[PDB]
Amino acid sequence: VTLTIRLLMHGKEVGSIIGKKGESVKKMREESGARINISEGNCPERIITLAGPTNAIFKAFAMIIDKLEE
Amino acid sequence: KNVTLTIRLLMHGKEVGSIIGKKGESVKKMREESGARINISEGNCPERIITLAGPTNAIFKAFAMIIDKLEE
DNA sequence: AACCCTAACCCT
Repeated sequence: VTLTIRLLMHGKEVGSIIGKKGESVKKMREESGARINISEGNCPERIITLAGPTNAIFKAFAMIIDKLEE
Repeated sequence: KNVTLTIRLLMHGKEVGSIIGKKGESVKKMREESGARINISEGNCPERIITLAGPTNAIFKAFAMIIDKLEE
């Protein structure tokens, strides 16, 4: 069973999730096995989609919250 | 390094339906058990926002309960 | 990698 979770993000939060050259979001894709989409735009209010089996969603979520805590 | 976070999740109304539960009993138990502040945007929408806030571990506990809810 | 920091990090 694959779940699809959408988070709402602020653009500052989003930058640290992508990281320099996308190296952070790269790491997250590889290590979580979640499909991660970050809405295209230099926009003030951004959507992060996480899709996959529960373990993948959980890994990806845990990594996002570690980024936001800094 | 913040010890409190706020996460928002974008949810369809049928999903919010199961998260709240009958007489709000599922979100009551999530609140009590996670220790997170859980806000569900009000009313009748089709497209609702769930805000989780509190200690990181509280966030993660609430989120798991949300997921556990959604996969049933 | 550098006298090579921070503030901003923008990828599928």
